[PDB]
Amino acid sequence: KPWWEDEWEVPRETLKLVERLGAGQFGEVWMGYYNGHTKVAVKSLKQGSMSPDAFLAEANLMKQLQHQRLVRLYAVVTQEPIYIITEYMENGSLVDFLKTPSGIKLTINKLLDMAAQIAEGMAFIEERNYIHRDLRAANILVSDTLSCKIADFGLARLIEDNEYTAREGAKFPIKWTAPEAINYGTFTIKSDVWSFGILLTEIVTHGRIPYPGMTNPEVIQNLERGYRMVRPDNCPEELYQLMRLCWKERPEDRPTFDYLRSVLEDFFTAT
Ligand SMILES: COc1cc(Nc2nc(N[C@@H]3CCCC[C@@H]3N)cnc2C(N)=O)cc(OC)c1
Repeated sequence: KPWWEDEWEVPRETLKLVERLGAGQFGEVWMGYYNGHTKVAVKSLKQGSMSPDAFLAEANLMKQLQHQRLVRLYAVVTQEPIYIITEYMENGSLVDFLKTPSGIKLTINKLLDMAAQIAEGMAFIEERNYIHRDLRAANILVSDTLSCKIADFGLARLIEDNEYTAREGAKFPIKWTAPEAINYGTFTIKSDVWSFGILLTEIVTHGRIPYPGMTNPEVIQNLERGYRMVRPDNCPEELYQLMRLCWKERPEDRPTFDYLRSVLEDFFTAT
């Protein structure tokens, strides 16, 4: 729909940007208010840094992926500087939250609760025939009620035929990305499952970097030998064995997100 018919378009005047939360090569992210009263996150595109069509692609995707467990598109402003406005998440990124005094005090019960919320959002993505491709604790956001939502849909894609193949100069975070995606550029929902196992290590270590004391070449080398990440300190063995299922060698042998959600809810209620 053109901007004058798009239900998501709002006049820029409806927005007041209050506090800058981040800034990077491609723009800034602010906390602001819509129509005086409603707190929102506003992402602005730095003109020239990247295509406006490329920037807005993220918003268009979020229009197709609406669920309680996913950060919700609020609005767009499609005149320069282009804004994407989203649901504000008061405790920020999970990777950051788990290091704060509140995050530090969480019991394993609550960490298992949050893991299940994340699996629940990923089960919706899976059911809709999407993949995320950037699943990691930096891209989970936390609410003021300590519930978690999936965020950052820039790499997210509709799957037509089970798999998306990236450019052959395309580069991904080695520690979080499935071998088949690093090696062949081939991504499926089973690649997100691998990433989810790595995300579980970040939850249990309160946001530590995966594969402690290893470089990327060393991670690749160990994986090809058949090793997986060493048991993190204070990780319940049940949770470690669930991670190992996510890291099965064949993508098709890895579990579904619906299964993962089910198991983690059982771990939670039993703790
Ligand atoms: C200081 O970082 C905070 C961020 C947010 N919130 C958000 N940050 C988003 N990106 C940031 C970019 C730079 C890196 C941090 C974030 N990922 C994206 N979206 C939201 C959102 N929908 O709320 C809330 C906060 O309150 C405690 C602190």
